[PDB]
Amino acid sequence: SLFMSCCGMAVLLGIAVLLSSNRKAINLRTVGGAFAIQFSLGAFILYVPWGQELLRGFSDAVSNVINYGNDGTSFLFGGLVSGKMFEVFGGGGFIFAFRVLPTLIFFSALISVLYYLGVMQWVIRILGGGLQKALGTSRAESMSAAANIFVGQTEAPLVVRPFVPKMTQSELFAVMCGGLASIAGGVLAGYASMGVKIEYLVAASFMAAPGGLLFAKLMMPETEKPQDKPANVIDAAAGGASAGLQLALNVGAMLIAFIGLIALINGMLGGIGGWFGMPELKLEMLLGWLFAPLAFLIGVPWNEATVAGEFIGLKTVANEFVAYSQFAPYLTEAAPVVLSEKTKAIISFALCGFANLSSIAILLGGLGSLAPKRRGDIARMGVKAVIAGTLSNLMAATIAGFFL
Amino acid sequence: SLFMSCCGMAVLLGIAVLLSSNRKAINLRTVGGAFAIQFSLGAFILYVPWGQELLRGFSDAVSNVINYGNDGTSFLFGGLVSGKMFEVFGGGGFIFAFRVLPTLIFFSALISVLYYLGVMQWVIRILGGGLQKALGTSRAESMSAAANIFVGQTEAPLVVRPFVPKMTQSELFAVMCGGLASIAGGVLAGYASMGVKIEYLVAASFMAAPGGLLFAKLMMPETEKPQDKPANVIDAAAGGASAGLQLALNVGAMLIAFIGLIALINGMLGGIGGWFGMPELKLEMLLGWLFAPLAFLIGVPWNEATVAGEFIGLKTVANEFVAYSQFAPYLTEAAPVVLSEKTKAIISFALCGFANLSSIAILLGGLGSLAPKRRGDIARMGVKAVIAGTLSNLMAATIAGFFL
Amino acid sequence: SLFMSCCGMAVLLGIAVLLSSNRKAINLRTVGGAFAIQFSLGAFILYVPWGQELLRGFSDAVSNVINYGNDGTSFLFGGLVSGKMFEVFGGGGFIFAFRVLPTLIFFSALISVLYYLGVMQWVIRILGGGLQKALGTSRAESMSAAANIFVGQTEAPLVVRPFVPKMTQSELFAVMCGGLASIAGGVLAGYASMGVKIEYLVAASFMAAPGGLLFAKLMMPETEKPQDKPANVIDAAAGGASAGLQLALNVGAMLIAFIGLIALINGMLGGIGGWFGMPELKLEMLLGWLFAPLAFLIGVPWNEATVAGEFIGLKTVANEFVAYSQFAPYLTEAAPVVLSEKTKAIISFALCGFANLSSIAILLGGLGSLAPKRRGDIARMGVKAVIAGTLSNLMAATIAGFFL
Ligand SMILES: CCCCCCCCCCO[C@@H]1O[C@H](CO)[C@@H](O[C@H]2O[C@H](CO)[C@@H](O)[C@H](O)[C@H]2O)[C@H](O)[C@H]1O
Ligand SMILES: CCCCCCCCCCO[C@@H]1O[C@H](CO)[C@@H](O[C@H]2O[C@H](CO)[C@@H](O)[C@H](O)[C@H]2O)[C@H](O)[C@H]1O
Ligand SMILES: CCCCCCCCCCO[C@@H]1O[C@H](CO)[C@@H](O[C@H]2O[C@H](CO)[C@@H](O)[C@H](O)[C@H]2O)[C@H](O)[C@H]1O
Ligand SMILES: Cc1cc2cn([C@@H]3O[C@H](CO)[C@@H](O)[C@H]3O)c(=O)nc2[nH]1
Ligand SMILES: Cc1cc2cn([C@@H]3O[C@H](CO)[C@@H](O)[C@H]3O)c(=O)nc2[nH]1
Ligand SMILES: Cc1cc2cn([C@@H]3O[C@H](CO)[C@@H](O)[C@H]3O)c(=O)nc2[nH]1
Ligand code: NA
Ligand code: NA
Ligand code: NA
Repeated sequence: SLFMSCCGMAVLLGIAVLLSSNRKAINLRTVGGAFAIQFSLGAFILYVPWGQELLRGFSDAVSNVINYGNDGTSFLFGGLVSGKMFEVFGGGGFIFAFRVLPTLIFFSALISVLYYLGVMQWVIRILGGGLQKALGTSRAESMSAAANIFVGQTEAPLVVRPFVPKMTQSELFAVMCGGLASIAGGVLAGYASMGVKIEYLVAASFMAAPGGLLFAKLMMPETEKPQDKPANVIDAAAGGASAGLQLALNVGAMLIAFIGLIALINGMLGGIGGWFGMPELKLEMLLGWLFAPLAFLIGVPWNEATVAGEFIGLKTVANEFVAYSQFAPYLTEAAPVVLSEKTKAIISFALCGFANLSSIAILLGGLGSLAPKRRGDIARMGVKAVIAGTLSNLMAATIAGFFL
Repeated sequence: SLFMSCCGMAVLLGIAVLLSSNRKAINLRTVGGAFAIQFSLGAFILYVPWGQELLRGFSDAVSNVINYGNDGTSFLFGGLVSGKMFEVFGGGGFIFAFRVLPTLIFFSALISVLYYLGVMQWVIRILGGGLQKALGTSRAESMSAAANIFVGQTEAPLVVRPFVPKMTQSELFAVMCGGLASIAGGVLAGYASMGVKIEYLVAASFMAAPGGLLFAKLMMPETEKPQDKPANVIDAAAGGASAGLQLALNVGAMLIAFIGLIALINGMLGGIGGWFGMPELKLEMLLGWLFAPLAFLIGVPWNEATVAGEFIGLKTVANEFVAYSQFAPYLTEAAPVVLSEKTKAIISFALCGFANLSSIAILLGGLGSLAPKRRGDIARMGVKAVIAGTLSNLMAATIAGFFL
Repeated sequence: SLFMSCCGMAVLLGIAVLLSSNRKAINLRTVGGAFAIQFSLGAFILYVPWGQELLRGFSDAVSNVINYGNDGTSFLFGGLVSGKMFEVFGGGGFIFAFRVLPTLIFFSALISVLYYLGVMQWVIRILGGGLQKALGTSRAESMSAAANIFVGQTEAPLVVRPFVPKMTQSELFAVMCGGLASIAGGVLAGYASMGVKIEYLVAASFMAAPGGLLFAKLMMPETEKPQDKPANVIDAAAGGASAGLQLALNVGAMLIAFIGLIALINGMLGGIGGWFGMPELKLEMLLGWLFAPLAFLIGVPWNEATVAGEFIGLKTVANEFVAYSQFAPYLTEAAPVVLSEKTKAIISFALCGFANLSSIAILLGGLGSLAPKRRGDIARMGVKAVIAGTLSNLMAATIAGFFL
């Protein structure tokens, strides 16, 4: 029952300790409090009545912003995003390119505006400040952790960019983990537009901040000593829109290519598998069979672990966007396999993160531009940081499944 | 009657003089002739029979080029831009992304071709030469003024780029005003494709050249002493297409974001306004209520000034493309408020310009790349240049409403 | 009969010799074997039973990869690329922007993956090695020739980039000719998706390698003495997708502009032609009338030479993508003029190449970045290289028509 979840949390903590750079340097206050905050934050908004109301209140607000932003894409694509599309194409009336991708543009513009006004910096300063005073983590790495709740892995360190070239290896590693453990506000609304429950996305986003620090300080404890704009609001919106556009195009091209490549792989796997009496062999089977124990460990029922392993595995070997794309049909009435509500929650939390191998190259570019003489350290800690970010997503999923 | 229009012209001239850097340095020949040309050009093509025939003749030619260019977008998007779209989606069958945006690509390619052949330089040399011999303005600032009739604010100074780093503050300010007072050939066909009368767009484009110089020399008189390629036509077209593409993507992303942001603002304004007994409070109401006296001053009837203020205000606080998008439904039979034909003309002329605050950042990049040591002067004169460009659009609207 | 084809081959060889930089320096082994290989390769896969089976076997494999890749674009555009589009828009249900362009993204990602795994380098090393041992051509120019069978003119020299800045003028010219005579794997599937027979595209791609070297060494014999990576496979796919995206956007913008410009030209040509009693005068008539002898020379029947000249001419004065776009309707049942199966083959082979004037500027950028001090030589040999690449396509067409 609930005992399998507590065992799951222990295993996840255990792996991090085994992969630590110095187990004797692990600050018990830091990693103890970081786990405590993530666990309590989960208990607050998923179990406690008042916390559930604040979560649904924030989520409904987010859901309202999405609809407002949809006026923009509705103007540009007209009837191609109207209700008439379902009367004609049925299920195929939902055009992903026009329904989901433009959201990345609107939310990038919005966040850019919220930065210009000082609203973003205000919230980050409060959250990031509360983390460092409770965990003993440094100022810069804590602000980046809090920033990662709302923005992406390359945008979050910008709030502390003059402190990045000289921050310690542990600090830099945590900054990397802050981004890998979390997502961004832009794609959050994208996944939400695909059918993923906003409550789960918002929750996993907030739990990423203490979770990211937790496994960063477990696997890479501090062994050193740390230290310590657009002309107007309309320009801010324009710059944000431009950034979101480029990003919308990149995601769209990636999805066309990756899904296409997966279709090619399955074709080959059918022929190769046929040589061993398994012509039905696909990539989903391999990933599901290999990640089933991992899915079972985080609280997924035995009879649903294999299907859950398909999505979690695909998120790891590729990215979370491709995973969500294959998981979204399981959230509709036309789902091939009806999953339990708890299993739907666990997958949503376990997928909610940028933790993948390809994110290392992205970290090298974005974070590396802030500190060009530190690209060596980033590439060195890349794989470990992905593992740490992965463990944070898995932990958040285990916690979510515990109180559900 | 016609007395309210002449008062409007006087007020617009008055504001420019009050905001001048030196009223005693204002050359009466320059500003007298510049206003005379703009006023006579208006009288010519909007009142005089022969001038109206030349205007409708040029406009029909422009309208033919658009249809020719539409063969390109029809090939690429097929039935999504056919008549069948209206039989299925009705009004929503008009997909803006495929109907309007591709025009920016075709016209950018065309203008690039017309530059390679020397056709553009020929027309500019004639118009720009006639301006300097009549106004006493310098060679470079006059050519840029004439160039701005056909191309954008960043492309126009390219015909005089080696003279830009060393031109006087008054010259540079005029070059800035030449672009802010005008639009570009690419978007002209875009606005035309949205329902805006081509005759008004062509007229306002030509009246921008003397109008831009007029308020540039009023607000910033000359107190100093002025001075004085693709391998083939197919490469020219390719480069122009590429530029138009990037530009089409930028405009599309901006519209999705800005319209989305406006929808968010209205949602908030409804809640905030509700605290003061005005739950129906929107951005259009604020802009309309605040720009109604300005609209009434340029010749809009009292009972139509508020609606006209919504579009003029939106053009100023954002850009003219967003304004035209909200004004285009008022040019159809399904218009929420039936406006007089004169009011439709005034709004079309008052909106026809790149005069907005966001254009300053664009001027800093484009025009600043031609003279990097002059970016300081550009940012300093930015706001004044926007005002000057705004006054030129308003003046052109007042004149247009006078002869109508 | 077959005598007209052999005369065609002789004329094509004759022109190259007349335009040679040194006829006395022409290596008879090189140009004799190069023609022999291209002729035998044609005889192998178009006439010989076993060769026809290997061709249809490879083509069916390519056709399977395309369908697999189409799962990506089907996910993104949903019902807009489904069969329902034909029930509603009929022929206009085929949306080029969503049917053809995304293929460029998937195949760029795939090729990028096949490079990371070492599969591409393996095949190139075998083919490129066989060429140099049989023709006596240098190592680097032979590998680039073999690489050009699968990738584009700017990507092919990358397999020998450290040898490019110091290769001889003849070597550099051959590298240029290798790209102009061939296409790329990405657009191959694009043209295939437009109705062009894959068998012809694959054949012309392979015949481009010896054909490119043939006319390179004829027109520019060697008079000097020659000499002699992404972190993971998922990053490779991502980078390839990104490159294909940018390329898909460029092609799309080019087609909108060029087709639009052609529509404008025809409008003007109708008015100009009307002055000489030819109001029906169009660009297709001019190109067809001017390229008819050339089409007749390569094996096109007298009563089909004019129509064939329209496409071949358009490919030369613009690019092969615009040509294929106007030729694709002639491959359907709704063709305005029913052409013989041999004529359809000849046009497909004669169009299958990047040989156009605009490709010189592309060569200056791509190939020039590998050797910035050699951009002078590239621009100097540009036109000659286009002619050489043109002759290779024409030769491949003559050969194809011979065995058909
Ligand atoms: C969707 C519509 C919603 C309604 C929104 C309307 C809000 C209007 C924005 C105006 O804000 C100002 O704009 C200036 C223009 O950029 C800025 O000046 C800046 O730039 C000037 C010149 O470029 C300089 O003179 C100034 O020093 C510098 O502050 C200035 O800071 C900024 O406060
Ligand atoms: C839609 C179809 C409509 C039909 C249009 C057909 C028109 C054909 C264009 C040819 O124009 C020439 O092309 C050359 C190729 O770039 C240029 O050479 C330029 O570049 C060469 C090499 O790159 C150099 O040798 C030359 O010196 C240099 O003039 C040359 O200037 C230019 O006049
Ligand atoms: C669509 C799904 C199909 C399933 C595909 C799954 C395949 C998984 C790819 C893993 O490959 C490895 O990834 C590492 C991560 O980049 C590379 O490390 C590289 O980068 C590391 C850190 O960034 C360094 O530590 C290493 O030295 C360096 O080899 C490494 O070379 C590469 O072999
Ligand atoms: C708004 C935003 C979306 C985004 C996506 N990514 C990367 O793209 C993948 C797909 O979502 C992620 O795994 C990341 O590796 C990123 O690095 N920053 C982002 N900001
Ligand atoms: C063809 C062309 C369209 C264009 C638009 N713009 C800017 O974008 C806004 C929207 O139209 C304008 O207000 C300008 O600030 C520009 O600077 N140059 C342009 N050329
Ligand atoms: C995959 C790929 C398509 C491509 C097209 N082009 C150029 O674009 C034109 C249209 O196809 C060609 O004539 C070439 O001049 C290129 O240079 N490289 C390419 N790679
Ligand atoms: Na983040
Ligand atoms: Na202009
Ligand atoms: Na090639």
